Order: sequence, then structure tokens, then C-alpha cells
Amino acid sequence: LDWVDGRPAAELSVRDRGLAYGDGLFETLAVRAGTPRLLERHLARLEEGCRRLAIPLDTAALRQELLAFCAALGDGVAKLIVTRGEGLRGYAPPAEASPRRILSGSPRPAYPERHWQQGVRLFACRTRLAEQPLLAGLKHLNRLEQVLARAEWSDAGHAEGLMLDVHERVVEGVFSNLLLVLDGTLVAPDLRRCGVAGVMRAELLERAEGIGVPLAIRDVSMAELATADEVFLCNSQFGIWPVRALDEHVWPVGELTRKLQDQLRDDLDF
Amino acid sequence: LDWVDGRPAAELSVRDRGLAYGDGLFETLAVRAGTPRLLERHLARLEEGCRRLAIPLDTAALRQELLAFCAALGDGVAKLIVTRGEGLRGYAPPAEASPRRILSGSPRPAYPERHWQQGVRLFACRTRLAEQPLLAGLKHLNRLEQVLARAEWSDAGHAEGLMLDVHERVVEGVFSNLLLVLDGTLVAPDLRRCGVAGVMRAELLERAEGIGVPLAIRDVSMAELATADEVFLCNSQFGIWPVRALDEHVWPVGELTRKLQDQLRDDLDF
Ligand SMILES: *Cc1c(COP(=O)(O)O)cnc(C)c1O
Ligand SMILES: *Cc1c(COP(=O)(O)O)cnc(C)c1O
Ligand SMILES: [Cl-]
Ligand SMILES: [Cl-]
Ligand SMILES: [Cl-]
Repeated sequence: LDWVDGRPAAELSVRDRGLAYGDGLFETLAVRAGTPRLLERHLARLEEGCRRLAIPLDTAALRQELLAFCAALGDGVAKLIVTRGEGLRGYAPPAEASPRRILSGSPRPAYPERHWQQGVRLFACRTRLAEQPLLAGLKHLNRLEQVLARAEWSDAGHAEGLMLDVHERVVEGVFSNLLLVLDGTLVAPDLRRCGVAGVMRAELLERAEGIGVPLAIRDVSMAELATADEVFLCNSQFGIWPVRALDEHVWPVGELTRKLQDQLRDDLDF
Repeated sequence: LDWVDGRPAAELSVRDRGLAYGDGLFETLAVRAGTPRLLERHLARLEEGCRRLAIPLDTAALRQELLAFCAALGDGVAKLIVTRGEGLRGYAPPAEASPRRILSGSPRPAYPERHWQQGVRLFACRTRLAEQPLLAGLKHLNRLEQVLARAEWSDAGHAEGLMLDVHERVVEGVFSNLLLVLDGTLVAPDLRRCGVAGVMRAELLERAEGIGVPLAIRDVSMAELATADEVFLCNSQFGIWPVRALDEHVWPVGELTRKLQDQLRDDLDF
């Protein structure tokens, strides 16, 4: 399945701004029984990106179109890309821009359950996240940093990689967020300089507060990570992977990590 | 005129990685008398981008295809985008990717001669350039910082905007490079952390060195900019615009500036 602007289409104009400048946003939605999981959260992040990038998307008409696409897809993944649309001259956002809405469907990808069960080893990526507060948190199309980090390893012994910012602060994975427990306190790295504010990160923070777990969003150092009670990665496709190792560091699978897995599995079928 | 992979075509797959992640490079070439101006500088930049991003482009063949496209165009602008090509999974560059080669032709941009003759006033952009040494200097497709900066003004009284880095260093324009002259030295801001290494900037550094002007590449502060003897912007399309003002700062059109304009006029059809 591929749609452009709500009609079957597998191609778009070579003059699109999504292609020219990565001038756009994306969401990757798990689909079950014709409907997207965690729909509200995916929509909330897309809408906030459209606000901050001033892309005149009608997010209300989009929810309809997306719902119809997911019903046609039935089961798997729906990737939505919104671009600012056709480019006139150069960088200037055009005045009367019409955003392109591209929907592409795929099968559930093959995330191994053993990563959820036994946990994973992170690759210590050397590619750093640049600090850019105007784009921080948004799931925009400028993803060359993730492409470069992903390319640093190709083996099966590492399921994800650790991305630090240019001050070596601990930020996130290559395609997932990282959270850690420091004193029975659940700590999420602050994403106001770089990173992607994950839908699962937002979901788990709210669920942990629901159960009385003390939270903090703040800067986290490498030294703090090495001494953490437990560590895990999350995203809206695999849910939670406990982190067991990073270079010489090891961590056991933690109690809070297991409690949240059990909540995600029973409540939402992760 | 629009070609994809050397064949007339106005569309590309919605699954392309240039659209998904801005996983690619571009060159905007001025076409004069049936040929791309500064062709070897554009291809050197594109080649070095392909090396640093590991995009397996046959640059020798691309040269032939570009030459044929520019002869068909005759005069105007040929924009080349090269993308890593079709996207199988997520961020990982695919194993056996075939890059896409997109060529689009346009009329010359319409620039007032007054900008060349008398110079321009710069807008003082608030958008900063983040520091990412892996991407620095390359004319890659992750250009949302240029989109946001260009969005800061829409009036005809500012021809360009000055972009600083996140530590307030003077780096470049939104779509052109900045150079200064101090006590007879042509000084270029250092582009090792961010910015695009312009083909006109490279041309002018080599021209100035060729006539015995000493060069320096280094970090430039706002205070140093303010006390420069001459300031100008440069790019492959407009050539050179003397910088006459930035907020309250004022500069005359300088002697080395006008010498280099005369070279561009006499030697490169400007
Ligand atoms: C999507 C993404 C995340 C987190 O995603 P969710 O699926 O929204 O929880 C984290 N990092 C990067 C780089 C991403 O692209
Ligand atoms: C292209 C570009 C330049 C300079 O370009 P040339 O045309 O190569 O001389 C400077 N800055 C940005 C952001 C650019 O895109
Ligand atoms: Cl081919
Ligand atoms: Cl003025
Ligand atoms: Cl610092």
C-alpha cells in the first residue's frame, strides 16, 4: 500500500521539499485490527512538529485519511511522511504551500522477542547528536545523524547503539529512547537540545507516575549511566528492551523494567 | 527538463531515502553556453560527500550525464540531487543500494545588479548552525536549519541572512558563504564544525592565493567581523555581493572585493 494525498500513488514530484531539504515530518504507527496503536500520541507529536515548522497541515482531516489507510492495511506498520510540498525557488518556505501526505504500509518488522526477554548489548556509537533547540524532540526528516550512527555496526551482537550529544551527555538510542533508574527514580534524558521525544517514552513516563515511581527529566552523564540500577530502551514498535551491556559496563534486568513490560504486554499487546 | 537516472522523469519512489531521511547530496550548477560553470569544483564537492556518506555513485559516469543535460538546457540552473536510493528497512544504509541521480533544470534566479554593484544589507538570523563535524562542509539534504533561517525575513531590504554557530561564531549566509578582508588578508570562516564549503568560496580562495593575497581560515567573532576592512558574500549563482551593512555596522565596497568581481566578470561570465 502507498498513498499520496489520500489516493493510491507510489511516486512523488522530484521537486518536493521533503526530498530537497528534508522539510517535513514522519510517524511510524503500529497497526492492529485496522487501527493505529497509541494514535493520540503519534498525532500529538506530528501536530507539534507542524506547529514548530509552520507546515499547514490539517491534522483533523489527516486523522480520517490515516484511519482509512490503517483499515485498508489491517495489520503491520503505517509510515506517514508529511512534507511542506512543492518547491519553488530555494530555501524560503513557499507562501501558499500545500503539504504532501504520504502513507506507506509494511508488515510488522521482525523485532526479536529475545531482546524483550533477555535484554540487549548497546554499541557505543561515536556519531554525536548536534545541539539544535529549534529541531529538538521533533520526528523530522533530517536524519543523517541516525544514518551515520546506524552504519557504525552491522553485527547481530548489538541490537541498538547509544547516542550521546556533543558534550557526551547520554541522550537516546539510534531508533529508540533510553531511560534509566537511579534511586528507584525513573530518569529520562532531557531532550531540549536534541533527540526525538518518543511516543513510548511519553507513554511509559505517564504509566510510571501512575504507579508511584518518582520521575525526573534531566541531563544524564556517562558516569551516571554506568552506575544506574537498571537501563532500558523503548519505542512504539518493540516496546521495551532491557539494556544489559555497553562496552565493559553490565547491568542486570531490573524490576521496574519488568513491571513496565508486564503493563505494556497486558494492556496494549506488546 | 527533469531526468531521473539519465531518463526523462518528473517523479521518484515515495520510499526513497532522500525523502525519508535526507540521505543524500545536492549541487546547484549555473549553466552558461551549454556547459556547467565550475563543473570540476561541483563534482569534487559531490565526490567528497559521496565518500564521507558512503554513497556508491559512479561520479565519472555522472559527469557524462550532467554534461549532456546541461547542453540540452543551454543556460539556466541545473540542480542535481543524489540520494542513497530505495529504502528497505530503517536507518541502516542498505547493502547494495543503487543511488538515484535527479537532474532538474530552471531559469537563472533573478538577482538585482545593485547587489553586485553596491552591495547588500544582511538580516541577523537568530537560527544558529549546530556543530556536527561529520556533515560539515557537505552540500547534504539535511537543510532544515536553512529553511528555518530563511523563514526569519521575507522583505526585499535584506538580500541574505547571516548565520552564526551555536557559540556565536560568524559562519556563512543562509545560501552563500561569507569572507572578510583584514589588513590585506583574505579571511574565510572555518567550516570544520558546520556550514557548506562553497564552490565559489573555493574558487575565490585559489584566485586570491594565485595573485599573492595571503589567506587565513579561522574562527571569526562578531567583534572581528565589525572591524574587518571588507566583507562580502559569494556563491556559484550570484558570484559576489559586497556586504554593506548588518544592523548598525557599515562597510564600504572594498578594493579586494572589486578585484575579485572583475575576475569573475572577465573570466567566468558574471
Ligand atoms: C522514532 C524515534 C524514536 C522513538 O520513537 P517512538 O516510536 O516514537 O517511541 C527515538 N529516536 C529516533 C531517532 C526516532 O526516529
Ligand atoms: C550552496 C550553499 C552555499 C554556497 O554555495 P556554492 O553555490 O557552492 O558557492 C553556502 N551555504 C549553503 C547553506 C548552501 O546551501
Ligand atoms: Cl542507471
Ligand atoms: Cl539600508
Ligand atoms: Cl562549551
